Amino acid sequence: SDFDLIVVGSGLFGLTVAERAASQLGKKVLIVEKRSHLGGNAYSEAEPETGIEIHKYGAHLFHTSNKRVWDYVNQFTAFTGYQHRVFAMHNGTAYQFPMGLGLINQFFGRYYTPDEARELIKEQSAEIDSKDATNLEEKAISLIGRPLYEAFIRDYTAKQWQTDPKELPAGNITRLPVRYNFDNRYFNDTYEGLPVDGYAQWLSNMADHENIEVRLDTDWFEVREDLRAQNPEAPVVYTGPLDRYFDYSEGHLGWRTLDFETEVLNTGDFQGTPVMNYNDAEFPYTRIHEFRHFHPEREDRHPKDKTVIMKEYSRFAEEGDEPYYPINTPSDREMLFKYRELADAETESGKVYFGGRLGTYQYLDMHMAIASALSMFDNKLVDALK
Amino acid sequence: SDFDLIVVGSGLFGLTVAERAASQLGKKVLIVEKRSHLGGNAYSEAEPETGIEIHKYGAHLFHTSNKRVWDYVNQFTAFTGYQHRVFAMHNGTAYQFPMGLGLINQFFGRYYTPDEARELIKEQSAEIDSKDATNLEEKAISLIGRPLYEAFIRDYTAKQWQTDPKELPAGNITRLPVRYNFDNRYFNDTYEGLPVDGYAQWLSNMADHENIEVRLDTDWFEVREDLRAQNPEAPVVYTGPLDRYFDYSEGHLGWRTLDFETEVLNTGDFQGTPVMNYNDAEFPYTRIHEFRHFHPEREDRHPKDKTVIMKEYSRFAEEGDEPYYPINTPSDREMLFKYRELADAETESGKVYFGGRLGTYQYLDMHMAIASALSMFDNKLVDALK
Ligand SMILES: Cc1cc2c(cc1C)N(C[C@H](O)[C@H](O)[C@H](O)COP(=O)(O)OP(=O)(O)OC[C@H]1O[C@@H](n3cnc4c(N)ncnc43)[C@H](O)[C@@H]1O)c1[nH]c(=O)[nH]c(=O)c1N2
Ligand SMILES: Cc1cc2c(cc1C)N(C[C@H](O)[C@H](O)[C@H](O)COP(=O)(O)OP(=O)(O)OC[C@H]1O[C@@H](n3cnc4c(N)ncnc43)[C@H](O)[C@@H]1O)c1[nH]c(=O)[nH]c(=O)c1N2
Ligand SMILES: CC(=O)N[C@H]1[C@@H](OP(=O)(O)OP(=O)(O)OC[C@H]2O[C@@H](n3ccc(=O)[nH]c3=O)[C@H](O)[C@@H]2O)O[C@H](CO)[C@@H](O)[C@@H]1O
Ligand SMILES: CC(=O)N[C@H]1[C@@H](OP(=O)(O)OP(=O)(O)OC[C@H]2O[C@@H](n3ccc(=O)[nH]c3=O)[C@H](O)[C@@H]2O)O[C@H](CO)[C@@H](O)[C@@H]1O
Ligand code: NA
Ligand code: NA
Repeated sequence: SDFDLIVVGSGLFGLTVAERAASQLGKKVLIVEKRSHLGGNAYSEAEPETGIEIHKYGAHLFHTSNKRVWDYVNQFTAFTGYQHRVFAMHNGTAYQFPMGLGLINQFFGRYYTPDEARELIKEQSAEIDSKDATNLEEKAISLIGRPLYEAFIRDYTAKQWQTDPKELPAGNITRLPVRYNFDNRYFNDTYEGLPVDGYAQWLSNMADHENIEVRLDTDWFEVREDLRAQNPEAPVVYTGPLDRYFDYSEGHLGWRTLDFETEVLNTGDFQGTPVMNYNDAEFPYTRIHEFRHFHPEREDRHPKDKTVIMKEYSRFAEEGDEPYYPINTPSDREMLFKYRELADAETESGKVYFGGRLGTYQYLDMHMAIASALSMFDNKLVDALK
Repeated sequence: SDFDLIVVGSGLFGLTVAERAASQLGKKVLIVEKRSHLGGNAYSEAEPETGIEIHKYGAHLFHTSNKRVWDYVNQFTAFTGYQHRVFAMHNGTAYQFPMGLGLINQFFGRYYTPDEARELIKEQSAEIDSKDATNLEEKAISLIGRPLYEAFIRDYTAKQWQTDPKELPAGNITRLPVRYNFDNRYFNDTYEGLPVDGYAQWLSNMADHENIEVRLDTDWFEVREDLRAQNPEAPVVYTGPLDRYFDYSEGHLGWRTLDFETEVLNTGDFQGTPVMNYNDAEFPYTRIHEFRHFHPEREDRHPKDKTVIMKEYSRFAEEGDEPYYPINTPSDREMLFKYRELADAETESGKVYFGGRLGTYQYLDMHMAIASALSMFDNKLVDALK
C-alpha cells in the first residue's frame, strides 16, 4: 500500500503516533492536516517585522517530570535552560509570584520568616474552614484569607472565566497556593526548557521521516472516503474535534477561547520579563507576553529597539472561534460520556482511534499529550498494524 | 624515583597540577598538605548534628564561562542545576537583588518599565558626574544616586572593609550595578552548579589516581630538605603563602579575614533562601548563609525541624587568622613586586614554581584558579618534567 496508517491532525498527539509508527514499526504513515502549518496548537512562527519567535495559539512552556517523555522529545530537538518565572501586577506594583515569602513581604509591608508566614496565613484564613466552603471565593478565602484572595485571585479568576467566583465550584482549588520560601520557579517539574530552534523546527523534525507523508490544507471529512478506499484496512488515528466527528449529533461541546492582541512596540524592552499577569479589573486582558524574553540566548538576532508583545483575552467560544480550554459544565460532561461510547463503537467497527486534546475533550500539557500518544501507540496501535 | 613532582598544598591549584601531571605525563606526584583535610579553602564537611553540608572557609558557588575548565571539572564530579540568587535585607524588608526592576519597584514604591527605570537612574545619579569622583561614596552616588547608594551600598561596604567609603578608592566601582529587567540570576556565566556529592567528594576524586600520593598534616617547611634530598631534580609547585616562603624578609602581606559564627537552629527553615545579605549597620554580620538551601535536591536526607545557619563577619587579619581576600594597599602591592622577583629567581635556581591564591597574593575564583593551574601545566611544567 501507499500508506499503512492515517493520522488526522499534526499536533503533538498526531505527530507522536506518526513518528512511532514510522520508526518503530516501519509502516508508511499519511498525516492529514486541516491548517497550512504543521504542528497543531504548539506551532510558532517568526513575527515578520522583528524576526522574534511567537507562539500564535498561546504561550507554550515545556516542562515534565516524566523521564520517558523527556528522553523521547530530545531525539527531535534540544532544549534551552530556560526556567519560567511570572510576576503579578496589582495597584501599579509588580509582585513576585506565585505566593511565597517574596509576595508576602511586598504586600504586607515587611519580611516574614518561613515560620512567621505559616502563622500569618493561619490567621488570615481561619475566617472560613475549608470543609464548609460552597463556592470558589469561599474556598480560596478559606485557604489564604480575604486580603490575598481579593488582591490576587478575585479579578484574575473573574476575567479568565467571565464569572463571579461566588458562582464558581469550590472543587476548583485543591491545594494551598502558597510557598513558605523565596523560590519563585513557576513550575516544580524535573525537566524544563524551550526548543532551541523554536517549536516549528521541532515539530517539523518529528514528521521528517522517509515513511511519513504530510498533506497540509486538507480536511479529513472532505477526503476520508477517497483515502480509506485506497486501503480499507489502514487504521485511522483521529485527533480532531470529538463532537464534529459525529456531526454534533449529541449537542455542541462547550469551550473557552482566547483572543490574542499582538503589537510591535518601538522599544527594545517593554516589561523586562517574559510574562506579566494583570490581576486588576481595570485591565481587559489576563496577561501580557513579551516573546523576546523567552529566548534571551538570541539577543543578538533580535531588534535593538523593537519588541513584540501580545495581550491575552479570555471568553467563551462561538463557532468559528478556536477551542482552547474545555469548560466542563456538568451538562458538558454529560454529552461527553455519550460521545465516548460513540467513539468506542466507531473504533470497533471502523478501526478509527480517538486521541489528543480535541478528540477526547481534555486539556493536555504537551508532555501529557505526548505520553498519551505513546500509551495509545504501545497499548492499542502495535496490535492494530500486524 | 618514588616521586617526580612535589606539590605543596591540596587546593584547586595544587590538585589541578597534580592530576594533570599524573594522568597526562604519567609522572609520580607527591602532594604535601599542612591541614588535616584535602581540598584547600574549597573544602566542605557535614555538620555533625544535622548532616547538612557546609563550606567552612566561606560559601563556594561554582560558575564559569570557560568551556575548557567546565569540561575538565566534569571529569571529577557532576554538578546540579543550582542557580544562585541573593536577597538584600534593609529596614525589615527582603529586597530582590541585585539592583534591577525588582528592587526598584520595592524601594521607590511602584513599578517602573525598563525605559522608565533608565530615566529614574539618570536623574538620581546626575548629582555627580562620574569622571569627577574622588572616593568610593562619590563614585557610587555618581552611578546610582544617593538614595540607592545609602540604602544598599554604604553600610554593607563599610562592614566588609571596616572603613568609611569616603576613605575608599574611586576605582573600586567600574561598571553600572543595575539591570533594567527582572532577571535576578546572581551570576552571568554560561555554566553554573554545585558538585552533586559535595566539594570534599569532588576534590578527593581529583587526587584519586594511582600516581598520586597525599600526605595530610605535613608542613612543607618541616619536610622540604628531607624530601628534595630523595630526588633533587624533582620540581616543586608551591601554593602556600608567598611571603612566608621567604620568611617575611620583605614585610608581611596584608589580608582581610573572615569569622564564621555557625549555629544549629530548631526549625526546618530559617529564611527560605540560601543567602540573605544584611545591608544595615544595626547588624554586625554582612550576611547569613543557610546551607540546606544550597542543595534542595536532598530535602529527604535533611532534618525536618533543624537547620544549620552561619553568619559571616569581616575584618583584618592578625597572624594566626586565615588569609581570605588580598587587601592591596599600594604599600602592599609594593612588597609584592619585590617578592615576585624573589620567586622568579628561586624558580630558576631551585625548580620551585609559585601558583595559586596564596602563592601569588591574588584572589581567584575556583574556575580562575583551575585555569591558572592548567596554564602553568601546559606552559611551564610539561618542559620541566622531560
Ligand atoms: C492557550 C494554551 C496554552 C498552552 C497549551 C494549550 C493551550 C490551549 N499547551 C497545551 C498544548 O497546546 C497541547 O498539549 C497540544 O496542543 C496537544 O496536541 P494535540 O495533538 O492533542 O492537539 P492540537 O490541537 O495541537 O492538534 C490537532 C491538530 O489537528 C488538526 N485538525 C483538526 N481537525 C481536523 C480535521 N478535520 N482534519 C484535519 N486536521 C484537523 C488541527 O488543525 C491541529 O493541527 C501547553 N502545554 C504545556 O505543556 N505547556 C504550555 O505552556 C502550554 N501552553
Ligand atoms: C571567602 C571566600 C569565598 C569563596 C572563595 C574564596 C574565599 C576567600 N572562592 C575561591 C576559592 O576559595 C579559591 O578559588 C581556591 O581556594 C583557590 O585554590 P588554591 O589552590 O589556589 O588555594 P587554597 O587556599 O584553596 O589551597 C592552598 C592549600 O595549601 C595548603 N598549605 C598552605 N601552606 C602550606 C604549607 N606550608 N605546607 C603545606 N600545605 C600548605 C593550605 O592548607 C591549603 O590546603 C570562591 N570561588 C568561586 O569561584 N566561587 C565562590 O563562590 C567562592 N567562594
Ligand atoms: C486551572 C487550569 O486550567 N490551569 C491551567 C493553566 O495554568 P497557568 O499556569 O497558565 O495559569 P492561569 O493563569 O491559567 O491560572 C489558573 C487559575 O489559577 C488562578 N490564578 C492564576 C494566576 C494568577 O495570577 N491568579 C490566580 O488567581 C485562577 O483561578 C486561574 O483560573 O494553563 C496551564 C498551561 O496552559 C495548564 O497546565 C493548567 O492546567
Ligand atoms: C570586590 C570583590 O572582591 N568581590 C568578590 C566577592 O563578590 P560577592 O558576590 O561575594 O559579593 P560581596 O558581598 O563581597 O560584594 C562585593 C562588593 O560589592 C558591594 N556590594 C555587594 C553586595 C551588597 O549587598 N552591597 C554592596 O554594596 C560592596 O562594595 C562589596 O564590597 O566575592 C566573590 C566570591 O568570593 C568574588 O568573585 C568577587 O571578586
Ligand atoms: Na481556613
Ligand atoms: Na552621574
